[PDB]
Amino acid sequence: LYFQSMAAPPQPVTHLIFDMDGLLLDTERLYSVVFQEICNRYDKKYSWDVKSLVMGKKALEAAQIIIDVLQLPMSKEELVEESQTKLKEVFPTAALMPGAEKLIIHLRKHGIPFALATSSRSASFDMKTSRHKEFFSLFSHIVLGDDPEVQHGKPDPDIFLACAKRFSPPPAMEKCLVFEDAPNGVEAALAAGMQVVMVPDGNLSRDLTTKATLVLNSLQDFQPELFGLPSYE
Ligand SMILES: [Cl-]
Ligand SMILES: [Cl-]
Ligand SMILES: [Cl-]
Ligand SMILES: [Cl-]
Ligand SMILES: [K+]
Repeated sequence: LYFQSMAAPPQPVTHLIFDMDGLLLDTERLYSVVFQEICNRYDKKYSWDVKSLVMGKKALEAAQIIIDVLQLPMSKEELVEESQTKLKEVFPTAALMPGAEKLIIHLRKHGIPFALATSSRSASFDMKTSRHKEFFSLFSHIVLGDDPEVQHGKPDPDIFLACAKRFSPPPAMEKCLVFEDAPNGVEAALAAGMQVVMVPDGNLSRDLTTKATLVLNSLQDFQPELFGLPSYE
């Protein structure tokens, strides 16, 4: 097992937090399919560079940027309406990412506590997980993007602080390990005082991956013994 990089020596952890979108489920592929279908109509390419400019943006804000840079003729409100309508139809087809099932089973076997955090709210969470209820029931608890204790989204640490505090009994933040795909979540994890494993899209510039404790090509390359957890049998 090979890593792409390490920012700092791994410290032992007791509790794990997984971001859902992009890391556990292939939702980024679904966004790209849908935006690409729309852009096709205008002979425009929803490219990696364009995606990168709307990473971490709310839907209206992302829509306005796509419209500007691709010179699309619709309003941001119309693009949001169309894309969210199509995403509602494709979300339930979300697939678990490579290595996710293996790692969760391993954590359950060894009684390692783990939980789920996500920027998605209820409606999208329910659609995206609709065919994976058994897998999602394995997590200790789930914190959604609309959670009462989350005042601010990523890159603010709130989502991961709330997630750590919901464990009974709660650990020290420093004993928690976050799994993320996106730079906004890496920054949030670090600002929460936690270590972070990043599994970024292979197109993401390496300059945006430099802060994460550990960067991997796939969750399949995760070696739990680097953070003081039991190694795979
Ligand atoms: Cl692309
Ligand atoms: Cl939004
Ligand atoms: Cl949402
Ligand atoms: Cl916010
Ligand atoms: K994410």
